[PDB]
Amino acid sequence: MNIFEMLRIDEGLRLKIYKDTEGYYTIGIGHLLTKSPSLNAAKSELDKAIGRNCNGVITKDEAEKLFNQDVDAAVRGILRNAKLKHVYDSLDAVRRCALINMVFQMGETGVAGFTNSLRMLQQKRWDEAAVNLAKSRWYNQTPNRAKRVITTFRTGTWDAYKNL
Repeated sequence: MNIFEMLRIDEGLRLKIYKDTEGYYTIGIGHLLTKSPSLNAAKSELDKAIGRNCNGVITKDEAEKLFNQDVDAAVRGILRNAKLKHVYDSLDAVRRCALINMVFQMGETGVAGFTNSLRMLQQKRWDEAAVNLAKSRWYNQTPNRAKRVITTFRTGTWDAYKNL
């Protein structure tokens, strides 16, 4: 398993504009288009993103393109963020994937707000940190996903995704 396989399990694949768990306009593999309520604003962003007139729908190919950019941006974001980079560099390969997943879903800013858990992950207090991450809006809103990410940080293995 790798970051891409992991995220594609968590996000799914949709070739037509759809709404987030949050009600936001998205397409592809978890690519948010706009937080705005108009499908029209969403369509506009989509064509902007792809470089063609999509009319709300893209090919697999385009979805994968967006996905590659999004993963790259996530990693780059981690590396540029002081807070983030420190934890990242401290982690093993599997756990690094769990931090990337969080950043992909919630953004740099969002993850950097998990101050206490980040501290615990740095210290390698896996069990403590798993308990602390669960105390969040994130876990309450998308529990099955948060819990896969969480077991990932807890164990350092891919077991949560083997099922899936």
